[PDB]
Amino acid sequence: SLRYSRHDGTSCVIDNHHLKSLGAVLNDVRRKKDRIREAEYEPIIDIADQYMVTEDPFRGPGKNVRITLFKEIRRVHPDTMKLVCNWSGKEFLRETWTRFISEEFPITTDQEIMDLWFELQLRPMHPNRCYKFTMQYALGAHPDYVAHDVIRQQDPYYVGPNNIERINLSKKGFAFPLTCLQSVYNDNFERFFDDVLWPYFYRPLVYVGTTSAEIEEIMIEVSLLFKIKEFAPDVPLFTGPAY
Amino acid sequence: SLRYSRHDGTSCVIDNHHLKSLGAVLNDVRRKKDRIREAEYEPIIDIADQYMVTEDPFRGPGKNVRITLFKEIRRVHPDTMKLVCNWSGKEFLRETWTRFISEEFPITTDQEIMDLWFELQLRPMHPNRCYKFTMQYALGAHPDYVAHDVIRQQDPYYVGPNNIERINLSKKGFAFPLTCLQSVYNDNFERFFDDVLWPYFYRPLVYVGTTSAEIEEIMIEVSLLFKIKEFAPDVPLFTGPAY
Amino acid sequence: SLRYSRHDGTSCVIDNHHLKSLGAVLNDVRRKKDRIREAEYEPIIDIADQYMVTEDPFRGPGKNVRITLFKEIRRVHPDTMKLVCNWSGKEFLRETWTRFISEEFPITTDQEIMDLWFELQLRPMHPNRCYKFTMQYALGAHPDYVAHDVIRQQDPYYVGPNNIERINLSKKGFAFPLTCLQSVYNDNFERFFDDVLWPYFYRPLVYVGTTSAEIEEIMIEVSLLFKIKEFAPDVPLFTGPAY
Amino acid sequence: SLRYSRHDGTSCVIDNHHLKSLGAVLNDVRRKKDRIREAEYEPIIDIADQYMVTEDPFRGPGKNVRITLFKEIRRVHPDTMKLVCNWSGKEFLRETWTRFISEEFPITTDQEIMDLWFELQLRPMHPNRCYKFTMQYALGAHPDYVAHDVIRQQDPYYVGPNNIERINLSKKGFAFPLTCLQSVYNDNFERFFDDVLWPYFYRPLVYVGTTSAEIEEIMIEVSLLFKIKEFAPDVPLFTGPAY
Amino acid sequence: SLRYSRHDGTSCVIDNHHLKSLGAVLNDVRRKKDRIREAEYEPIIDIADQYMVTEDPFRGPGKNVRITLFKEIRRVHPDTMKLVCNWSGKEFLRETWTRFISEEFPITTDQEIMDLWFELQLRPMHPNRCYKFTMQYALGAHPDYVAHDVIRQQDPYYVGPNNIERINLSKKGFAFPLTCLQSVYNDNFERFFDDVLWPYFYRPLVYVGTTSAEIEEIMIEVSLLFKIKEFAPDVPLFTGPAY
Amino acid sequence: SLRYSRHDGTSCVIDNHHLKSLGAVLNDVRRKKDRIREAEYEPIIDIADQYMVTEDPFRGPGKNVRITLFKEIRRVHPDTMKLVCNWSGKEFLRETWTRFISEEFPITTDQEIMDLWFELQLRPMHPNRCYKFTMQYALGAHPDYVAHDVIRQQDPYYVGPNNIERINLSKKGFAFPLTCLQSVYNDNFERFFDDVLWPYFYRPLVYVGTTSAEIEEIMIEVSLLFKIKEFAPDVPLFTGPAY
Amino acid sequence: SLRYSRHDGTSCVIDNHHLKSLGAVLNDVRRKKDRIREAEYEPIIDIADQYMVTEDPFRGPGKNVRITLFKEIRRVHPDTMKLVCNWSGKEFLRETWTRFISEEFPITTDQEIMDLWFELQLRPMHPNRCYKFTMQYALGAHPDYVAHDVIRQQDPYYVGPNNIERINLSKKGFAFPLTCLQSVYNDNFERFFDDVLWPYFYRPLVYVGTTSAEIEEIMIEVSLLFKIKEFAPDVPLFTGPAY
Amino acid sequence: SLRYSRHDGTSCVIDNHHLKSLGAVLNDVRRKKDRIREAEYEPIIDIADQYMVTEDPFRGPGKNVRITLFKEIRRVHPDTMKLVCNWSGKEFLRETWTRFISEEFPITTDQEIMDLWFELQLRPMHPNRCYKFTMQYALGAHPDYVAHDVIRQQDPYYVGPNNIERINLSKKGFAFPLTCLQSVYNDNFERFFDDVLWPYFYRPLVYVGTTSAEIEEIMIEVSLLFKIKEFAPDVPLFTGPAY
Repeated sequence: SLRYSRHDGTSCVIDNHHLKSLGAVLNDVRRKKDRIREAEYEPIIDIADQYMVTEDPFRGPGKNVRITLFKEIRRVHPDTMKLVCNWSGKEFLRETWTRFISEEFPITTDQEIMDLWFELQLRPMHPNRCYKFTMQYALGAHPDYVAHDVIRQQDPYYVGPNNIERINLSKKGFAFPLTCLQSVYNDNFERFFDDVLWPYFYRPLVYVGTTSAEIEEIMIEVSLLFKIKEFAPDVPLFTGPAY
Repeated sequence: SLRYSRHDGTSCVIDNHHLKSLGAVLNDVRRKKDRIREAEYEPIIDIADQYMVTEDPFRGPGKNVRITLFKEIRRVHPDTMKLVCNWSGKEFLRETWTRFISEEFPITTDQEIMDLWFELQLRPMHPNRCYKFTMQYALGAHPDYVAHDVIRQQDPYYVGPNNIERINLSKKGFAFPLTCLQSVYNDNFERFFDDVLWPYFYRPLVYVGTTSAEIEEIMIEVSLLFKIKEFAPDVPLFTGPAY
Repeated sequence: SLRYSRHDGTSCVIDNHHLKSLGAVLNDVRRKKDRIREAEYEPIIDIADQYMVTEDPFRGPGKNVRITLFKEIRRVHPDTMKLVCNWSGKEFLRETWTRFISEEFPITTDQEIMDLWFELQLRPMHPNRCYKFTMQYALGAHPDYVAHDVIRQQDPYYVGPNNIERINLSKKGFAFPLTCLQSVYNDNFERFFDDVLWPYFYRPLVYVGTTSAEIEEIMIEVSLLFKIKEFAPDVPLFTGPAY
Repeated sequence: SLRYSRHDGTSCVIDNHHLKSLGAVLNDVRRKKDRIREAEYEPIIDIADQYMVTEDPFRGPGKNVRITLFKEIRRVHPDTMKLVCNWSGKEFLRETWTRFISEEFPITTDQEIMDLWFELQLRPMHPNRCYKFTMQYALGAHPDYVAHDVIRQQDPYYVGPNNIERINLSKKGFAFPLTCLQSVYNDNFERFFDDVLWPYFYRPLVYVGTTSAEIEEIMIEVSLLFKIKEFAPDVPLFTGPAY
Repeated sequence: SLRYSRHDGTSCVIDNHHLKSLGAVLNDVRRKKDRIREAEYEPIIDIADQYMVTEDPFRGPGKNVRITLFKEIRRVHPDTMKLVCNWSGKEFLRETWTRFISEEFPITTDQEIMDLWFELQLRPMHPNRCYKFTMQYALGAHPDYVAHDVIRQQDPYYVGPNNIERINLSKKGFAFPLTCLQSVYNDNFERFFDDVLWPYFYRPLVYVGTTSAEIEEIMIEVSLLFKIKEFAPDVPLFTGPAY
Repeated sequence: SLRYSRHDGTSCVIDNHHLKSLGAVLNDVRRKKDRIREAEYEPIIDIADQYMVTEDPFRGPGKNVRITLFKEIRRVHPDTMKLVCNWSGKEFLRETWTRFISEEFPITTDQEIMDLWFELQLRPMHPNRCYKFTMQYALGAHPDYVAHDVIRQQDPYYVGPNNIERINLSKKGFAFPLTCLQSVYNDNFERFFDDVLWPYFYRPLVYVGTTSAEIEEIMIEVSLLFKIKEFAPDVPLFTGPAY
Repeated sequence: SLRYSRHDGTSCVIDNHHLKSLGAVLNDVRRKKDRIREAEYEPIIDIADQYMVTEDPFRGPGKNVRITLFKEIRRVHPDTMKLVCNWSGKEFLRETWTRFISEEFPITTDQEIMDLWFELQLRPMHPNRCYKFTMQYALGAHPDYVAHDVIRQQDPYYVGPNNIERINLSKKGFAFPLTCLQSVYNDNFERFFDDVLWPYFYRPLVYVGTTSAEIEEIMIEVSLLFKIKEFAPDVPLFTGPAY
Repeated sequence: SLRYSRHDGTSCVIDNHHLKSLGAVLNDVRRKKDRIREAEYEPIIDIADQYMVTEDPFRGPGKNVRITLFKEIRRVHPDTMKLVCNWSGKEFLRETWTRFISEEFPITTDQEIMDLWFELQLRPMHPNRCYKFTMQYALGAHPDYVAHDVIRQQDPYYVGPNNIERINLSKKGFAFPLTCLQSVYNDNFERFFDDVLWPYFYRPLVYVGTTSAEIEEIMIEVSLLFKIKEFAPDVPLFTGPAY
């Protein structure tokens, strides 16, 4: 924005006397003002600094890897929600492992998956409508429990302003293809699945509805968002043999 | 600040008639004003009260015990970060246990460690520089994984305004010398280490860099910060024998 | 007005960390602000506190007893005032004593008359007029001095905004039916009148006019307003015999 | 406060040309502004100057002489008031005369007592309470009238913000040890008492209560405050013989 | 000021449709605004209306009659005050009676003296000085008490902003030439003086000083200001014989 | 709103001195302020008063008589408009005359129809939609010209904020059942129709559309709104015979 | 402007109590406010007081003597400037000396010419035009150098807002008829010219143009403005012989 | 002033999530605001930067050496000015050379006198006066011209706000003891005086007066203020012999 930075004005010397730009001097007076004011607000900011806010995970540290999974259209009656996905725990693990590993290999750097998120992105399929989205979910159940395809709305999560909701899938329940800080090793889905303690228990069961008083047609995009921190050494890549 | 509290002014009685300080009365009128305004803002505050902020852990409940561990100087190239510590899990446990227990004994009260934090405090070693600090970390890896001494910066954590970063070391991974609410018992490092399930896996591997476009020389102080709540009974300490 | 008092918001604890309502915290910051401001105004209020205002006698201490005396209509020419009352001192004393004592007995508590006021309450007898009221008075004269029924206006008292004027009748000149703090005794008008030193000298002679440039028809209500302080003991009233 | 008074800036002369400090000139422009504003507010101040306020007697003319009399603790039930003092008129006169004359002699200058005040100063005897004080009084009664020790609250005086109430004791009723502008003469209590017309009638009977809904314990300090104007000649005091 | 009163704008009719001046309509909208604001301030004004101010006696009811008495120059040392007048009570009564009656006769209307004021008006006798005036007074003393010509300043009255001070001389102490509401009768000074109970006791003894740190030369004008209410009947004055 | 009108505060008289409520006096000062401001804005309002606005016909002079005619549902494609009515001039005249005369008789007072309006009132038939209405019209055509049932939108009238549009039907083209100021006479439709010069030419042909990008279902209410001024004499209605 | 100076309001004394005008007291509170503000701005003014501005020579010290020389009309094409004067150095000296000495004699006081200015005053010769003036000049050249009558505009001086430009003619180059502080002596042009070292070199060559995009007709007034300081003794002028 | 610099607040990491102080974040939002504002004011500052102000010579570059010369009291009539100094040119040169050289030797560094100022510092000799100072001067005259001791005021210089005036004495007229950048050489007054071309012509003749309408007594301090720039090499001073 600023096109002079804060280097407005100049100085010169005439018969030993120093002259300085008038606008520069008026800025110095205004800046002294502004800072008498910052000194008066400092004790107020100290009361506010008793508390803290959380940095947005997707604008904050680590990189974002969006592994889109599928798209789906649902028509949802007012005051109800429709089920988005009904996979078994095994089918959820197969999609998690296969889609991430196929998209990311070759994984050429040491890295760690910080977090795994279930991302629900929603959009209207008609123009000139006014309503917002709602969501409800569960993450585990008996493997012979089959979720109802449609439920009534009861104290749901209200989807945020950009019509995206992201649900953290904790490493406590959900298995990650890269556990800690590591290099990749030779791996395959059967190895991965065998080493999961409860493969059939954990699976996201997610419902979507609206705040509309009429039926609305919704386009849904479902993704898994991986937050990743890489440890790339500050070294060259050479064609072999090196040196 | 206020040197009359809110007890400005006085009253007196002359021929049955009550007189009151003019400034006191003007304050009563201004205070009625101010409160007609607080009643107009109440519904607005109710929308804000749908949400909550988190109290700063180090200004909030529990006491702070800073067990400083070591100091170190690093010279860091632009867009890179240098490794601060490379201990094995055993060496990290030995420093954790030995430095806390040696500093704190005698532990004369029942107490609980609420949280253990890794504290990185940073300062410039040259004057007249302008830049900020960055950080990256991992908490676990294969015990024969040795971390790169220098990495490239990729979506790092930006260190906060006072140049301190504090990383929570969860009781899920890291072993505490005082587990729950307890008295101390006879203990030693070999007892402690034996009872840790994965002593060689968990260890903080922490990197520091800057936002500078030149190399900068940084002084680092590394500490473990223990948050502790004590349960001291409301009773006298007597010289023996009591009574 | 305020429906949460100042108890907006709440707190809760999650993994040792304390959360507090956002609106509550923003109020704490605004309240710190407001008080940095009250500390800056304190020296100003101290200059104002060199002076004092008088509490309104009729909204202030003591109770009000309005002994209405009579009503009267007067039609008043512009720039003139008409006489409201022309009693002798004896007739004024007879109305004062008889109307107060008849209205108030039984006087069952120890009490003192703080002040006696002559109250002139005025109202227009036509709608869609715009003007204000004026007043003039005297409190004593030769007993064979008969007041002019109509006078010209000359530097009058301007009646206050609610069209009531109240003139203090000092105990220095006017005789009260209850002198000091006392119980009632057996009494009668002839006893009272005999003990007044100058019964025929003191009598309110009160004139009313307007600021109108046309003749106006005015309804007048004249009352005596007694300000009284009671000393009722904190004790039961029992049916006899007690206990 | 101001550390340059209003003498900020300076002037100098260069080749016949006069230079003046920029901040001084900007102040001259701001002061011209401010005064165009005072000229616009003058007609408004003229409407306010139709009325007057009273100077605080204790911050205003004459000196204050606080003759403290006694201290007392009272425990007061809600909606009631307890009697502070129950002296006869003689005992009140003995304390007035004896305490003032003993405290003030030698009275070495011509002087006049402007006013005599009864001062009630009140303080809580418990912390963490919130309430205000109330007062009621009478100044005269039959000498065989003994005041109730406790009364119910009925339209009391509300004590001012600094928890002091001061009641004027008029020279009309209460006898002063120094009547007019005078030198002292030889005097004694029996001379003083004999020359009082109604020694047994006038005595302050003062009650204190609170606005609390619980019983409160109150510490009371009672004083007589004399306002005095002295006429000290502008002359030396010499050791005798003079000159 | 306003040259259209509040009758700005007009209306006209075109094809049944009513047109109105745009500025008039914008005033109606602004006036609706202003009054939503007066309704919001009404409860605040109700807190202020617990108290009252006193109308300036000299701008308020009754007419002013300034009987100037004398002029005098005094040179006053810093921190001192010089005596303005030293009359006996008789000489003060002779000037009061003679100067008022000579100035006012013929007194052709029924009237009452509301108040008698001692007026001290002060002015500097040098230009380019900056200081304010002070005052002290007594109203009675032993007739063989002669006031000190110069006293030290001790908690004086500070003279008001227009350099005039006016001291009320109560009818309690000072004798008025017209007592109550009356016509004049034949009278003379010897009649008046004989009927005064204490002619030699009451006399104003008034001192003037400054807030200057140097000697200042002051011109003093002393007056008696009579506040008078007249009762002139609304009748013609005819040349005799009438009708 | 205001519960004291502008009669806040009061006045009283104490020892000749006039006291007035403090809030009343502060209002007088604020009102002087406000009016110094109205005098400063007067020249600005005079520039605005060069122009005029038109009073809303339906909130302004004359009474409203809404003769509702019919209801209709239309489903309208985006960027198009559908025809609301397609009557011949005769059928429009028959509905105008018959519906007004049947609704209004007995017409017991002298009166005049000021204006006749075609009123189109529109409402959505689905919730949670966002769009506005548009309109287009013609008032005359060849009698064998049949209007297109659907047209494309081209610079339409945008319907006002409350979704009502009212089109004036001038007496120049459209025949009114009551011409001038008159009493009713015996009349019938055939008399009325015969006296219309061009009965088949003038007829409202009105189209409705939206600003939506999807098809919308609209409920339409069509009315004729008569603006009428009555001349009712200020006289009694008596049962016959009168007197 | 202010018609009470700052002496608004007054004071008076009633029963020892001091009353003061309400508007005066509100001014004292506002003035305390204003000065808490001047104390807060003082450090800001101190930053501004690092710099200085120059007093306008013609509104500042010394008196102005405008020796008008000639008038001239020029018609100037856009982006060009026309020569105002083309005198030799001798002719410029003859006009300088002759016009000043003829206008000013008798020079009856000791005085010094502080500065000599060349004044160019410009005005349009047509109404309803909008443009500003420009100027360019030289002060010396070879005596056989004849200036171009018309030049193109190239980075000119923009004439100030009142259409006057004043060019200082330094005593370094231009000869003054009064050198230092002196009395006049007998003198003549030939004496003056002989004592000038370089009479033919220094001469003002001044051009005028506009910022118009059309030809403009300009009236020019050229003057020499002398700034003079006089040393008139504080003594009488007597008719001879004195005393 | 600011006690946290701009390092308010901190950061910490909990389960990969970054927390930051709330007050720090609110400052970041306010600082973004403030700078959107600085970008909006930049084009305005560019218009102001067409012009320049002069740095105060005495707060600016070079050091100040105040060689006080003498003190003097003058009593000055209104509208007049009195002569402060009347030295010949030789006596002025003797004081200039002798007082500077005696005060400054040993002059141990290479240096240059930038400017020589005549400093007039003025103070009142009475308190409680209000007026400002004026000045007039000349710098040269015939050596047998003796200045009038008192002159009338005519367009004087108004002394600046701190009652100091400083007149630049140009190197063009006045001889400096150190001409250019130099070391000192052996020198004496007779050498200095001989090398001055016009020793008897140049001498400051300075007058002081006031804006008072009365005579005022003024204390005057006269100084010569030398502005000096030194060229001290960055080298040690050793005791001899060095090394």
